[PDB]
Amino acid sequence: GLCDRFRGFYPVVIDVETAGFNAKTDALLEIAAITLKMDEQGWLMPDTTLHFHVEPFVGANLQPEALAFNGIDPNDPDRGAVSGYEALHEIFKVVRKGIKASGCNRAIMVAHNANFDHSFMMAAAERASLKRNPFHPFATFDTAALAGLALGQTVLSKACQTAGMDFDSTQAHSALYDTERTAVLFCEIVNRWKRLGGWPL
Amino acid sequence: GLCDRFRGFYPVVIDVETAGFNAKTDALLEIAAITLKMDEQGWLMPDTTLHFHVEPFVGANLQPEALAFNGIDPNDPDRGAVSGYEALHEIFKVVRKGIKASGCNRAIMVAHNANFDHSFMMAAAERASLKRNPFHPFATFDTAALAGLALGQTVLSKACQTAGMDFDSTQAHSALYDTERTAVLFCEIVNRWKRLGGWPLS
Ligand SMILES: [Co+2]
Ligand SMILES: [Co+2]
Ligand SMILES: [Mg+2]
Ligand SMILES: [Mg+2]
Ligand SMILES: [Mg+2]
Ligand SMILES: [Mg+2]
Repeated sequence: GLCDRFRGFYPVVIDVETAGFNAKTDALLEIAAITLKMDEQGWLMPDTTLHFHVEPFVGANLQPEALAFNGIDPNDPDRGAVSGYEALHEIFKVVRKGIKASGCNRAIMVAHNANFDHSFMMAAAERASLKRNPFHPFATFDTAALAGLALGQTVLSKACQTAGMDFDSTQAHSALYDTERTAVLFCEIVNRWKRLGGWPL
Repeated sequence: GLCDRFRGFYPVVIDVETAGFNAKTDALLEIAAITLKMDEQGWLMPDTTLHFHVEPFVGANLQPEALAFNGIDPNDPDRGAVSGYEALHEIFKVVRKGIKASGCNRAIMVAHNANFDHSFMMAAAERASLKRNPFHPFATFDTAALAGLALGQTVLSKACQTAGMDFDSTQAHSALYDTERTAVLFCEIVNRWKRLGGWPLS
């Protein structure tokens, strides 16, 4: 059902934390993923949540400004960080399952300013030499653009507030929280479209 | 209220043709830009159209498979190609005009699988060392995502047909034609949201 809605695409919400803006050279530090489901009523809602702290890859650059921004101490002994390979492999495992079960044929990343998270995910996958990536190699569902249309807002915090959702700046910029808000935001935009009779055609 | 609609963003539709998928190493070959306007009743439609054939930058890589796809012959001196600098500077001049004329703050690129065209534009701007870029450095309005939501389709041709638009595959893959269809597609998605009472919010 989730797969008739988006021509076979299985939407998965993704947020990453990084040690910079350069996907090829800057450390991936954290990643959360939230799969979605469609109920009998045809409404969209979050399904499964995965979250991993990621160890900076060997040779990775780290910008203090980024660390200052996300508050991540890449040296905290009990971060419980895993390898980029480990995080993506575990996420890909869940995504692949959710795909076959719903009739989808490929995953698509839902993310806020999606090019960012997509570039980092693809770079991490490259690093680890992962051959089986369930995510579309270039297409994404950018919630910034989607909110621009739906809410006249492109900033995540502002978009959520405008959508009637709660948003907590003190929790903001953490992978789990941002992913969850982005997931709720995406479901709301889709549900609102259906609500107003935009869907089905 | 064009810049009331998108928190100050001035949406400009862009399509590029290239000699490959690598924005840093593959030649930019063509670029077309379509600005938008809003009428007094709040409806969105295309405004100004610009189009440039672009000369492959010095050292640029050319993928035959790309040239096979877009039918571009980078060697035909009849093509009338200009430098990447020339194309962007001319486009930027028109965009910069439109912004400070509608109370806008910045331009935002509208494009189909926008990350692609945005990467190529930014790469071209950087090679030419352009210092005044009116386009937002990372935000875009991807019509693939927007059509996914509005039409349940992510492929340009399919999204257009589903939207009720005419689409002609024999004209597809030309910068001018693709940009125009993309502009019409984007306007229709925005206008349809308004028609359905999705906008304004109150
Ligand atoms: Co990594
Ligand atoms: Co160039
Ligand atoms: Mg983020
Ligand atoms: Mg964050
Ligand atoms: Mg294109
Ligand atoms: Mg084209």
